Amino acid sequence: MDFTDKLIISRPLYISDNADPKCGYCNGKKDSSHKFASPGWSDFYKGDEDKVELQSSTVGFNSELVNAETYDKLCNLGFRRSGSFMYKTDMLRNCCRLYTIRTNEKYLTMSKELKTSLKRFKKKITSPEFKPQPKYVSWIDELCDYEPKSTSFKAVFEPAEFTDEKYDLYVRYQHYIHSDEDNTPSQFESFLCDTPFTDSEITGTEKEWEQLNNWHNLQPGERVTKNGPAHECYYHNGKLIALSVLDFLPSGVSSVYFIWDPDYYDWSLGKVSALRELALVSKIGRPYYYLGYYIDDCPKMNYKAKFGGEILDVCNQKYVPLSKIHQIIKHNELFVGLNSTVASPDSEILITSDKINFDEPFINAVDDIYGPNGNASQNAITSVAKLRKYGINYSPDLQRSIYKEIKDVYRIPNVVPGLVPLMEIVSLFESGKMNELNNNVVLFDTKINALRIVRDFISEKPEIKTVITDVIRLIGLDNTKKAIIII
Ligand SMILES: [Zn+2]
Repeated sequence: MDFTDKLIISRPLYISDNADPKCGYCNGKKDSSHKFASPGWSDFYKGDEDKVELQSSTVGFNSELVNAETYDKLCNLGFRRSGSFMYKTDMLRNCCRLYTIRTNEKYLTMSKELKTSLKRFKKKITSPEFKPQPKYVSWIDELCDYEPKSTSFKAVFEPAEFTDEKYDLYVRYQHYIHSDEDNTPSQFESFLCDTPFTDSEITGTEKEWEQLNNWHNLQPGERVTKNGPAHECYYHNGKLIALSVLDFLPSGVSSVYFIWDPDYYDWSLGKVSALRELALVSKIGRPYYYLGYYIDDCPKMNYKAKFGGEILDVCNQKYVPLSKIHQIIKHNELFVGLNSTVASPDSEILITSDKINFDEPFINAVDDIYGPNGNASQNAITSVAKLRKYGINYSPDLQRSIYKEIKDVYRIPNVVPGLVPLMEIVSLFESGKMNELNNNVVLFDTKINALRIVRDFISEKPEIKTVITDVIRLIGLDNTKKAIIII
């Protein structure tokens, strides 16, 4: 068994509680105009907005082992890792609308602000002896010329490993952004070190890191072999002044976190590091730079739009340029795309089985599907009843409203945007496609205390079949065929 090709995960969890105080983006505080997922839900509560208590809710699973290609797939399904825990919000029920965003130098429109940050950076690290090139095609070539020649500033990629020096910088940065507690060594280790990736992706080789540390001099068409997690340490005269935590993916680079020395506030290291990482993505010849989640009404997350790009529509599993939809998500709405030329949807969009083209006209179909008189809930309730014959232990969500009006952690709601709809899970069973799990999916069976390959899925116990089906809802059938699920 080739553990380098496996996604080893624990059973999924759905965790929900009051957004005041669980949500650190909004603290549970919204105007009525930003409170609900769609106009139809706003209308449902018109004049009664005060009776809803906003919840913050996530779904996900802990990973023991994941490779970079698989984490790339997870990012492009809307997940992010928090240490080893792969999670996403419930976009229908969450207080805040979180969208996965990605960009690149093509989408980037260098603003006066951003140009100033690089101009000041060049000055801080460059000697007057520095002799500029006669011309530069682009800011990237300029950066790649002067930065490696600096004698006072050096950046170094290395394995994503704990050191006391990195931890002390983290506590100083966190105190400064007002996390004066909840910063133990163990919390820093879990969050930014001790990753779930393969040994080769963590440690690499001396030559692989050397190659990555000369990325400034890569020529068009060359690549780097690095995949997996990394730390980029910034040194000013040998002192650690910033730390970027980055995941290298086949499709690009994901920013996990960035910390810097509060004494260096005048260096605008948040903007400079983002630009350096956009240059890096371009130089290593990969297509995307992933800044995590975008929230339109949160300043601490909507700054990511300064770097341009596109937003994931998790219901269609396709990205739409942010410029095309910003106007209709600026009141915290859920967007579900539907091309203007296609019939009104009597159902959640099919994810396992045509595909939306955002370059043709489209509307937001959110209320047709997920609104108070949308079809999703009734389709899901019927599907729960159909899944009983297969030994799937789901329960119908019979409440009129998706919102809490004035807890089993293994129970996922019937309807969650971007999870495989229950109606489609039914189709997988009826067509025989669930039997494709046989000889593929593996369990770490905690009662036996051993790995075993599933050989007859439909004969497994209901508790096991229900867990496997929820993993399929989260990551899809094909990805579950390479999973090891701990049960
Ligand atoms: Zn919130």
